[PDB]
Amino acid sequence: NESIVVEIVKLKNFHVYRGVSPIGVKDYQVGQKIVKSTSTDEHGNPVGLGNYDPHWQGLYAAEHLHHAASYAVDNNSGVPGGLFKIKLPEDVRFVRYENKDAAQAITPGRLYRALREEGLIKLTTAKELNETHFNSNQNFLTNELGKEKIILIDTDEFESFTDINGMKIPRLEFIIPWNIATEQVQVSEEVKVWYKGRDFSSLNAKERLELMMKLRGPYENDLTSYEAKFKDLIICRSASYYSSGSSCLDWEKIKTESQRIVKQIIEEHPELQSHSKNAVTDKEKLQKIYNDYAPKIDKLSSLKEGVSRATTALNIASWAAGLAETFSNKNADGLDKAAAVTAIIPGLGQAVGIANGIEKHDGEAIAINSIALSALVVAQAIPIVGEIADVVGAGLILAGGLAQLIQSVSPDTPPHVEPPHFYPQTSNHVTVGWLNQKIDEMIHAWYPHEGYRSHHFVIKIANDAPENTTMPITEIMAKLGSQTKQLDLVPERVWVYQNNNVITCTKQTVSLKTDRFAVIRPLFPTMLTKSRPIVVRMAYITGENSCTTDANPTCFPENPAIAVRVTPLPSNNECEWDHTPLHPSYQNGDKADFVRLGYRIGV
Repeated sequence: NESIVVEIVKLKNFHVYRGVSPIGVKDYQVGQKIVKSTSTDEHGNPVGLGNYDPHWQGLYAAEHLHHAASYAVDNNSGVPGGLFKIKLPEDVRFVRYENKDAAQAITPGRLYRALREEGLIKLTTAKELNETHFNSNQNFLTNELGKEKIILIDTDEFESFTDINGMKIPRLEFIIPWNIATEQVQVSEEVKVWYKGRDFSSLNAKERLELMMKLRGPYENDLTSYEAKFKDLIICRSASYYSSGSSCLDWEKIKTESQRIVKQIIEEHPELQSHSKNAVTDKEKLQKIYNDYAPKIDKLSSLKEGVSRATTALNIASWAAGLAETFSNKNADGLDKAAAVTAIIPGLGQAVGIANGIEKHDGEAIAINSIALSALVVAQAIPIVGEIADVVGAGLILAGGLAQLIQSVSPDTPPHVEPPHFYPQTSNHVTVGWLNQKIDEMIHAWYPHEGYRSHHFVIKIANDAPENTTMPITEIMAKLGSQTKQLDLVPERVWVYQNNNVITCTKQTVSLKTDRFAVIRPLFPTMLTKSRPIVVRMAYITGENSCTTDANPTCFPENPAIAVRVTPLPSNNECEWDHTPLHPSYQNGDKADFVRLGYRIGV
């Protein structure tokens, strides 16, 4: 009856993983039962309970270690916390469900009806516990499931991308009710703890940022290593069901080799040891620098003779000359390392060549050759990046950032096909659209009852964009309610996914005049390519003020929308946040910094 597929799952691996924010590290002690967080934020909202809606509160665990590691940051500041392996009880029932209703998202009443129809609800009749109890908050979904000793396995409305061959790596999330978690779930291992401080809530906003700058380095390297270990085992090992015969590359070695070669070839030629006062912006001079040292980089990179370099003198020089224009109006004392790498994404695909894909023969040498050549020439065009605080050289930050960007899009594995989308909008060669016409474009604030709401949209390179277009995805905004109990963000459920990785993001609510809105920013530079589209889940809770109590009810926020920024964030903005792209008067276009995607909110 209820278009939901329900399956009882027998697990083979009972150890799952949980990323925690700095304030939640104290709740996870190895060898102890899990502690349900009693901490609250400044508004009184719980932190670490899985949702602001009690129906969906629980211990959310990821099957894969590298997915959970992406969650282990403080939402507002991005300070990394800790990562833990936890053991699930074997005496309970694991129930995977899948919504097959394209017109309606999952609700507590729908799920419990589907579970009753399969003979899974043992303790209550339909008269004792049905939708009327959930709609009146007399009973809550996950708490009732915990008494039934049920752990939910959930894929939501978007699981993972399918590649061009038709292969889809499964993504599983465990929703463990808190009564099961605190009584039967144990912390098996402390994988890694980054936050060593005392009372994170005592820190003010300033010193939270200082802590993040100290810890973002180690956390980035651990996360990348986790994702590289998963890719090697599941996607690269030929004996794995999900292998495609790909020639996977050692991207950590590629980074260190590219950085060593750039440093050596720069420190041996004073011509390449340029300062900001004698930067080279002429395309012709930059082409000669390419052609003078490309044969030397060929030998140092062990590139086989006859194997084509994925770069050309012309494209690298135009890209570098263009970056000199945009970097020209910037100061070194206020330029972030991550901002510099994000700023080289525009134009990167036309010049580097391996951002969209790399050949399966001599690939490791081609990658080192491309990154080393690109970093060498760009270092001459924008020498200001060598003056950033704590950079040892312009060529080293450019080579390291380039290798990091290219590794993130996995050019040595098959590309991903974007899901179909609805009501698309396009700006600056970037298209966004809702994943489901009826579920995502129209949010019902009060039916079945006020509470948790989420919708998905996809980010992709536009159809008519030039080949190899790469775009920086630097910010995601979402309209919120101007008054309380209308539309508030649920940052625990905001979710960004690219390739097979979760993109770590800060989430914060900002108030400008009478407007409230969410600001979601990836913690590390994020590059959109045709091979790696991006899916975003935006999550909210509605309330008793979401709509009016009159004959023709209007609902708030009015003119709801999300917006994706596709250009580097400005270094010259007085108020840091511009609410402009969320306003319905905003015009999507060829040169717009944002692409705005509106939706509707009714009863």
